Amino acid sequence: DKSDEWKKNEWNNWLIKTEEDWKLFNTAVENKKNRWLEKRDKELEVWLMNMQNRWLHYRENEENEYKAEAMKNSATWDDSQWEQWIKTEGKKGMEADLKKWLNDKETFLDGWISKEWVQWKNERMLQWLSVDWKHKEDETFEHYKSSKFTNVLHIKKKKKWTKWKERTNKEKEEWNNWVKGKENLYVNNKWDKWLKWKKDKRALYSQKFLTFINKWISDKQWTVWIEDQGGS
Repeated sequence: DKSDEWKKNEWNNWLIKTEEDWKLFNTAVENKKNRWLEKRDKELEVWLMNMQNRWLHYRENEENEYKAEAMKNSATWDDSQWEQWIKTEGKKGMEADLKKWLNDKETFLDGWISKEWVQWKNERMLQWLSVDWKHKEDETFEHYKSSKFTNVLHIKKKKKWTKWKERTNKEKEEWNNWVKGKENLYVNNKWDKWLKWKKDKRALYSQKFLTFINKWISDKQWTVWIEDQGGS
């Protein structure tokens, strides 16, 4: 039925609407990312409260290499050696736990956002490829050499095949260029807000660790660890 020029214009209008629809998708993604980051504020605050409470005790059902490394000296260490340990190895363990918490959240974020983009791109592509006249011409020309060549000699190509191949080639190139202009937002993406959030939380929580360590020392909290482990 329809001419090659009509089919070109149908693609042009479809790409315009796709760019418009992308703006709504991107706004929804940004809103979801911002709300996710807000919820990490709450989760990090809860995480710190739980970690601090865990450092108050060393019950016999706990397996912890850091606490064992200190407690194998618990018969011989004076106060100054407990203080030196918590300020060096104690803080190093708290910093390592926070580092892996942040890496875990970064891993989830990248997988979640990248998969939403993969899904959206494909939903878009399926919408175009399943258009009735588009699916029809693609089935006609992709699978049969009968529709490509004028006769069994397989020399001269049919005019309509050439029109289809040239049109679909250029539209695939346009689509690929459009996708590559947006892909960096979701794939291997550097989210500056998350990077600044990580650096700010590391600095704040490092000082929170030091404040907690000072209280642990002032309360001689290792005496509770010893009693938890059976000591008198």
